[PDB]
Amino acid sequence: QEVEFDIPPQALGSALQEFGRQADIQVLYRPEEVRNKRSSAIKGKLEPNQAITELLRGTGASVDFQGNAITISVAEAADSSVDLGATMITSNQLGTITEDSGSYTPGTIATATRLVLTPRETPQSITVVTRQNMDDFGLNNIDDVMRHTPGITVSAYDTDRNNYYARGFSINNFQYDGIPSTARNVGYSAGNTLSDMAIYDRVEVLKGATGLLTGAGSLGATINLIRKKPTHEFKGHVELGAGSWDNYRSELDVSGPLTESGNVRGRAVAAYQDKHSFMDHYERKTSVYYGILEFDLNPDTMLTVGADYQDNDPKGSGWSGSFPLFDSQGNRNDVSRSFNNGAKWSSWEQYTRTVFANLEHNFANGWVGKVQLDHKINGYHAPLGAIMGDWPAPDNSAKIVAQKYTGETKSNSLDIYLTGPFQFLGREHELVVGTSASFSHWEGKSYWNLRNYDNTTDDFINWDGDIGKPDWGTPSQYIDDKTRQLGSYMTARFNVTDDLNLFLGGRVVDYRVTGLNPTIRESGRFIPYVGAVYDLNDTYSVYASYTDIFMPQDSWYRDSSNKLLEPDEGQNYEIGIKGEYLDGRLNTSLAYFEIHEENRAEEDALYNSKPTNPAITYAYKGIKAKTKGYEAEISGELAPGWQVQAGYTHKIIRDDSGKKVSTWEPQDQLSLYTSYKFKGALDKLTVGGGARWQGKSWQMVYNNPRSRWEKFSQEDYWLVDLMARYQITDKLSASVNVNNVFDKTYYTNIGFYTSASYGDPRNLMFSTRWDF
Ligand SMILES: CCCCCCCCOCCOCCOCCOCCOCCO
Ligand SMILES: CCCCCCCCOCCOCCOCCOCCOCCO
Repeated sequence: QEVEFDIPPQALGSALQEFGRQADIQVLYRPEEVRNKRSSAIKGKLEPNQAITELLRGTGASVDFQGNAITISVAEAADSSVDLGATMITSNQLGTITEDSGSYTPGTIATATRLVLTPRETPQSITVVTRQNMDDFGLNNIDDVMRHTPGITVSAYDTDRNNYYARGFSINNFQYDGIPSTARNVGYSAGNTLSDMAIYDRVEVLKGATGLLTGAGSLGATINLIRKKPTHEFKGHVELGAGSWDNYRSELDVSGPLTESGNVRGRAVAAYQDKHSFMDHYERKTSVYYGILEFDLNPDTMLTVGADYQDNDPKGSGWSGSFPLFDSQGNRNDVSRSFNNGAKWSSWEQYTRTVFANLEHNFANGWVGKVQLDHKINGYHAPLGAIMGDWPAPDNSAKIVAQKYTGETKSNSLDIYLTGPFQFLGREHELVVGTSASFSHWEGKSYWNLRNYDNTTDDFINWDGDIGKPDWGTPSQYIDDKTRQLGSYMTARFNVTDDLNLFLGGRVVDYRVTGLNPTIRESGRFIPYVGAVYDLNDTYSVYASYTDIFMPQDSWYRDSSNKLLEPDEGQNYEIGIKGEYLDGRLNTSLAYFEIHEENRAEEDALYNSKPTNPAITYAYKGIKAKTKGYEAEISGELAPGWQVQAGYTHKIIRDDSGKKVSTWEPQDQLSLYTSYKFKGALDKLTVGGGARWQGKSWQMVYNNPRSRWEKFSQEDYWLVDLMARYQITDKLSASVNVNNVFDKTYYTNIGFYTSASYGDPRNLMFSTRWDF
């Protein structure tokens, strides 16, 4: 609806940028088409379709309305063939906002090269979970989004950390509004597995090898979380939710201009959740606050500052899985799904807070530049106590391990980039040149020297977490890790012919880790980027890419001779076809991909079987591995009210000897979610469901009381979801979510420290949302 506008007659470029701004809309236009053109003047309360048409009066330009984006074009009488991937300047650097798009498919995205492109133009597997997806299925946190993400397998470490795989690999790359965090290990990484969705517009996942913007990082995927932004019109909501096992969620989200002119603007959100669980004596309080302010210094420079906060506060935390696989004499334990090996008082609370500033400037060039400053904190307070070992013993006793770790990581980021169009051989291309620096400092205390503790409980079968807390004694250890990343990067997208676009670039990287371990240094590392996209129809394009990444190894991954291994490196090879239907409203993709890892840390059994250097008691050995596989996906509008997101992925990852690895990631998986909105007398009703299936998965785990290895399998299984919403009122709606409808009982962890974990049993959630 109607928006306050005031854009005077200027260069068509500026006008278009000032429009997207004033209108909360992404505006895409071709540099060589708006050169030397004038916007006509607009002033007052206007409907955005009426406002853009006025603005373009005189320009000979056409508008394509596409949801939260408009593309502008300048039809010629000549027009002699069609450039679908023509170089196009964008007004929102991060992409198309997904909020209010009614869609499960995204618009534009800069996840791959910091160039704003569409899924179809991106020569890499890119899946997005959109704001409407999160809304409809109740995905209230990053674990929820991941479970619903095509390609992704979420498995458990314990009640407060999950693991995400793509393509053979745990994901350990996270970004916020396009800024990587340090996630070397779980000290730096507190809370990453727990981000509440209340403050995000979408989560965008780039799959393969993502060196080019992540820098040093894991193989497999990057998870990029995009924050909600302030708006030009006043709008907010309150949401209230109630579910299986005294799960109560509430949520406030307010957005608007804070001055008559609306040249300062703001958005605020808060959300609180207190929940018990199907797991006995586990409970979790979670708190999030987010505030962001936008100042327009003038028509082409905007200062933004903002801050976020999240506290994740549990009781009944476990260290590793929900119960021990084998008992004292080495039979397998049968236990209720409610069983929780955590102690009542045990807690792995994880907290995160960010303060950030950015500055963005439109050069007349058609170029835009942007500096991003960040102060981030990932903190933790972890007195963990939990039943551990081959228990029960024949008399039903068992033994608790208890250890305390507290600590904090402070991170500072500088990121600066320049992006813009340019002409080479009578045709238009774009460039990004950026440089980055991060310093992060992990500090901590460990307590493992317990003073006068009795770690035995006399009743395994009826365990309850009702065991005393120990005297933790004095600290055992103080941590001091310093990581310093420096990056410089460049990607050109050449529009070679009307059907061929060529990506050429890379990143140079300097990585230093300092402190209590010996110094880890990589200098002048080059991370190539080669990509092409070739158009075949108005509908389909093929693409190929070659992408890369490395991660200097952790300090403990040393060899025979006590030298650290060379960095864990991989290259992703990918060939593919993507399809685009209904003016971008529906996307499809089919891809073939191959990952070549070199220097993967491997144990080194012959040495470890009787070490010879007391300096490395547990040596590694750097080896090779290959992931081969393919993936299919679709997302968007099937028919007017009808939305899907579905994927199919196949993988086998082997190491050079031939043996299967990440065998707990299934070799085959499939996701489909969908909702439908009736038209007619039922137009206030939205219906929906979904299903996730995966094949066989296994672990090899060591039965230590019987001195043999065992194979633990999880037979293929489906999970089904259902969902419905009714818009009772222009302002008020009611929803219900049923998850795991057939109550399928399954495992999300087998073998992590010789333990296992169930997945959620059937669970409901009721909600009301109220929009002011
Ligand atoms: C260096 C640290 C800086 C921290 C910055 C934190 C920013 C927190 O501020 C929150 C601002 O939110 C603005 C919320 O928008 C509300 C707009 O509605 C106002 C009422 O409506 C007026 C008439 O329409
Ligand atoms: C072991 C768990 C088995 C439970 C299975 C139950 C499945 C039944 O689900 C159907 C629920 O329908 C109940 C209808 O309730 C209406 C929801 O309205 C929302 C409240 O409105 C808020 C008003 O402001």
